[PDB]
Amino acid sequence: AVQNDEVAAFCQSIMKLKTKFPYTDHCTNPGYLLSPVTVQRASVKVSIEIEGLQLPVTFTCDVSSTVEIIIMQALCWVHDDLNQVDVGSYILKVCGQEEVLQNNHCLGSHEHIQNCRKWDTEIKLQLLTLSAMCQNLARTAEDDEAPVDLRNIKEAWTATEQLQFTVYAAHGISSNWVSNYEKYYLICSLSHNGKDLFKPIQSKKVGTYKNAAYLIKWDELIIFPIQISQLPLESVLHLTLFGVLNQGPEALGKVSLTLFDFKRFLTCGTKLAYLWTERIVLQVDFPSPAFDIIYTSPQIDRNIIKLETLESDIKGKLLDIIHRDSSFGLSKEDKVFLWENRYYCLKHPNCLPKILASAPNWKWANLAKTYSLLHQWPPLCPLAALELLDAKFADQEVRSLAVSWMEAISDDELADLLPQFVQALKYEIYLNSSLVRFLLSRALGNIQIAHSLYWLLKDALHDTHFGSRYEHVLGALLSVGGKGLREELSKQMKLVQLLGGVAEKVRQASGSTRQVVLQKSMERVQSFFLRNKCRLPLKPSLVAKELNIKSCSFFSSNAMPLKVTMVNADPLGEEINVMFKVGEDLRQDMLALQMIKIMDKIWLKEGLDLRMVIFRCLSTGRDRGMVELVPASDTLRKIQVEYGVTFKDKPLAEWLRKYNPSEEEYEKASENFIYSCAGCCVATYVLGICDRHNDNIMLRSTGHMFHIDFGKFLGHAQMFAPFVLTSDMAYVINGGEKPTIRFQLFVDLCCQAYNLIRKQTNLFLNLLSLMIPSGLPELTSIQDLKYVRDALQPQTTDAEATIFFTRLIESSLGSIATKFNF
Ligand SMILES: O=C(CSc1nc2nccnc2c(=O)n1CCc1ccccc1)Nc1nccs1
Repeated sequence: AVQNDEVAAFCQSIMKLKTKFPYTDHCTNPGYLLSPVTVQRASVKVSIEIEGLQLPVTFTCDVSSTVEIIIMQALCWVHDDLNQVDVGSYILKVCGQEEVLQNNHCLGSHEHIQNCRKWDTEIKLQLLTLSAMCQNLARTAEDDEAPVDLRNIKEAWTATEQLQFTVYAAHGISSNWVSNYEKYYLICSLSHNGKDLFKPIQSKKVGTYKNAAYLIKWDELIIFPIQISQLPLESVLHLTLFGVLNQGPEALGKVSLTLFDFKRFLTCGTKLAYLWTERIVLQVDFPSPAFDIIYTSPQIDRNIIKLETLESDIKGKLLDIIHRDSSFGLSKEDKVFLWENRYYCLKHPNCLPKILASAPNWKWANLAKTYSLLHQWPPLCPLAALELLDAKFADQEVRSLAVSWMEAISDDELADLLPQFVQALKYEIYLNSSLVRFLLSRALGNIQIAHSLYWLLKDALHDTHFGSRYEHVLGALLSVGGKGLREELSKQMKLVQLLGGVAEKVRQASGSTRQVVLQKSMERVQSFFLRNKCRLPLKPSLVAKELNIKSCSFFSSNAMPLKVTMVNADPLGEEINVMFKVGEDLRQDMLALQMIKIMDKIWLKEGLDLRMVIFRCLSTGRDRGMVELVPASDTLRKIQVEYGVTFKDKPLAEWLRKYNPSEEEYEKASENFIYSCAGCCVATYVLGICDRHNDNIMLRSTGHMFHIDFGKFLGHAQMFAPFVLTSDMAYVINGGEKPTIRFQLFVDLCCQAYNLIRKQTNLFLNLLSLMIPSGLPELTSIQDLKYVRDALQPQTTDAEATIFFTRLIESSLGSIATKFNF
């Protein structure tokens, strides 16, 4: 009745969000993906295909120069005078990939240019006009006009009535339940900011009702020692059903009711909540007076607190905690102090999460002072504001304000943070929030964000508690996306469903059968591509028209992953090679890759390029997805065995020399290793990945090292080498059997990198904190964050930290560590 109304009110606000995004505005409705940029605080050759010319013009561009001027550098090559050529209309796209470079960004900024530079591959672009550019994903006029398909009052603070409700009954219990369990009981808890207000109240233990084995009837009144006036707005009642077995009691399912609804009215009368195991209806009867109780916020306190009495004596302790890594591990006496001297910290905005976490309580009286500070507070950094969207800050005024600061973030930065933002929706108790409107707004204005949100929300649906919420959010995204986007995403969904069929069919056969099974199973995929051309879900810029069945294969390892080879719909493009894996939960692989990618962004933003391999991985359902295949790369295992057949101190060295024969070619390959290895060693330690052996590490022919398996992750239960540097690796780093200055470089890079991540301890702890609700196996507790914080040693300075990591490296070498110098 009220939840149907909430859904109605949601849709109408989404209908008026759509108004800000007309189909005519190309800015927000391009119809194509924008090639991503990562601002990085140098010459390259680019090869541009131009309409009319038989050969593409190849010239050297300044990496620093903007795409706009490179477009008319290319126009200067064809036209002696570019005054009648309508320079504005022309754009630059990557050859093969239906992604357009951003005109007002440096060429060096673009991820594609960065990648090409790393691999030393050719930058192939195409100069064209947006007329010729494919805009099939663009929204239409139809899409714009289309609708979205997914009495007397007492104010709360006066209400002295006690929070009580009678748990009445659960309906529709299963046959295997009445079999197993003898009696059932509910545990009722009341929380705000994700923390209990009072200890949970347990119900009486009751069997199924007489002459009705589908029903459990308690009909018991539960009374909490709290008045209605003491309840914060975002108060939530949790009910967990337990069942004591016949002949510890087991948690059958959870339910959460918000005590205040979306129009600030206290829940009255009978409320039905549905817990999933199978749909069980649980009835809770709240009191039902002749009057509606509404929540009203505290009266606005208007103050501008300016110059104040200052002391030196305590200012030092103040700036000590201001410049603390995070609000994690902050003791009681530290909080009371900061809270007292909060108005002095007005010149350091990024420490507001530290201040709000130091608040004595969120009592109605103490809110006017909190809101007074908040609405005179300077803007936070988007990445800092993330903390305010976590569980421990449920207040709407905090969250709404966190999202307003968040609006300052770029699409390109947001795109890689979306998993955390999707999880953050679980801490929004109301469907229609500032956060969901923010996400939907960005999705409308950027097709990469919309595309990413789709897959993330579709994975989130599998949450038994929050699956209902995400259903409405994804319905809003798909509706608002338009027919163009929808029809394309449908094709992508069908492709993965087909690739999924063959994947499990392949694994379910014998050795002989496997190769024939694949060739036969792929016929149904061949059929798909004859009636449609599909964009690759992993990288939707690539459009596959046909499958190269003769090139398709399986990787002979334990899940028997597929090697799907599709031919590009663009002849200027290159063949599409992706792996489709089934069985393994690729979400923790996704997180590891994300964390490593963010480490890379941090490093690059401080001018440290460790030449990291950053490959994609997408979960396209439960325990299945596709992984980007890095070309001309093998595992250290295969390298070690193939060149142990032919010495046994230099198998990697002689592998790199095979593909890099000249002195300068081997030099650049050895150098690539040094940098990439340093980055891997740092990442291995900080994220705690102790399953790093010859199979789990991979090496590109260009010299770049990278991890592939992330089964062990946040496993900081290690006995006192985190990472391993074998004699093979050391030989490549040194360029010899005796230590050189190249090892000093490796050690310098490691420590320098380590420290740049230590500087962003807060970000990493926030990013890992927000992924705890995901259900990833290692990430289950805040304690699991402490392990990462301990690895980052925020207490120590860069001097001591360098000494620590340098001792990690000396330990890493192990037996052969004797040869090097302390
Ligand atoms: O050349 C390769 C590299 S093999 C690989 N690359 C990866 N790249 C990124 C992430 N994960 C992996 C990965 O798991 N493997 C397979 C690991 C393996 C190795 C030997 C036996 C069983 C399993 N791919 C191709 N590009 C074009 C054609 S083929």
